[PDB]
Amino acid sequence: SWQAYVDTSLLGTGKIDRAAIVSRAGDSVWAASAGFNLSPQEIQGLAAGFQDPPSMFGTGIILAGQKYITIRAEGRSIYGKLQKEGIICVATKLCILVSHYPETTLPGEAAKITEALADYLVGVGY
Repeated sequence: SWQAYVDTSLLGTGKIDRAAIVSRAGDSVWAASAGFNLSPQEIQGLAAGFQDPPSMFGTGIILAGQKYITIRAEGRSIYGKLQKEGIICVATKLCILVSHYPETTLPGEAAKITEALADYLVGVGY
């Protein structure tokens, strides 16, 4: 199930404290952790971001009512920071993985985990 990807594969690592999985088309949310509510408008915004990554630097990344400062934006990867926490968004063929990390995990760690899960899902065909 998609929820198992959130709970077991991302939260279960101890490095990512909130997560969601959403449609690449920005039409729906397939799975999400407790409290981490992404609105239709937010997922539509994030989905549009992957289609024009440089634009994300001007807008920032708005998810769960929070605006993060964009530090990376390319066709597959949109990363942000807010103080010592941050957010890693990675697009697959059919979805976008969204991972939040706390101050205690290296940004490289959350990125590596989330990018790897994305690569897995691409290899599987998603």
